[PDB]
Amino acid sequence: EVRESDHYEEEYVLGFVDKWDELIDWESRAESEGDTIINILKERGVKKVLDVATGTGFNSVRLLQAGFDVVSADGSAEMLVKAFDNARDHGYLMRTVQADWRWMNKDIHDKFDAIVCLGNSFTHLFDEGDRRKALAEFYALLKHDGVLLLDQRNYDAILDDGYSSKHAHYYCGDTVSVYPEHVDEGLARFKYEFSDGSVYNLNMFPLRKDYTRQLLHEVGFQEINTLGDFKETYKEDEPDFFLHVAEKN
Ligand SMILES: C[S@@+](CC[C@H](N)C(=O)[O-])C[C@H]1O[C@@H](n2cnc3c(N)ncnc32)[C@H](O)[C@@H]1O
Repeated sequence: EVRESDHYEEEYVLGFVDKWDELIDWESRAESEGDTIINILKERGVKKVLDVATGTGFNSVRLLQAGFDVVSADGSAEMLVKAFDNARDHGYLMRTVQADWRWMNKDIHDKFDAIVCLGNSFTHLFDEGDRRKALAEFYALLKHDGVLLLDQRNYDAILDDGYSSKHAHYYCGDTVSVYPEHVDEGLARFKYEFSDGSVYNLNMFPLRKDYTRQLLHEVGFQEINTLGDFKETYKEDEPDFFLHVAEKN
């Protein structure tokens, strides 16, 4: 029945991350990414980190290499297998937990100095109730002085700049291009095209910057610093990403 379709959408994204990891090696990605995330955590004396969007494990492995104690959670068991084996290949024992954002402490019973939700993951929630619930679950998993690091694409530029926003964005040189095929206030569909000709189309929710900030404030975070993050190969006046640094207190 509809199990075939749900299996297809999971397999589609799994193929997407496999293609990304096939053509974009992690060392190139680590050097392109700053050490900004790591230093932010270090400056706050973070030891214990929960990654709630492990995916194939890049953020988790980077934090393990940096010396953090990391728990690697993801809603997808198949992602966590890839993440664990990638960490293994880099010489690290990952601690994987399958967990849905709407009930994060079902199987995670510890509290954390920081949570990372990176790679533009939070945009995958299309329901506002789910968005609030997810952020409340993260908030409850933080120690009193903990911090949430949560990023997203800059959807404001696409929703507002109009004709000047209808162009592709490139990552890791020219290895992948990302083109906004369709954007309205409720839905953004991007075309991802890789250097080998592979094409994937992915849906996400186009969170406005101040909306995300409003959600974070509303579930109880007391201080939110939003940083512009220029990750694309051909920089523009507007950053293509934002990084929210939300302090529980
Ligand atoms: C874009 S990937 C991020 C990968 C990694 N952070 C990186 O940048 O390399 C987003 C991940 O979040 C997970 N995810 C999406 N919705 C979720 C939910 N409701 N609960 C738990 N995980 C979810 C997906 O399984 C996927 O692995």
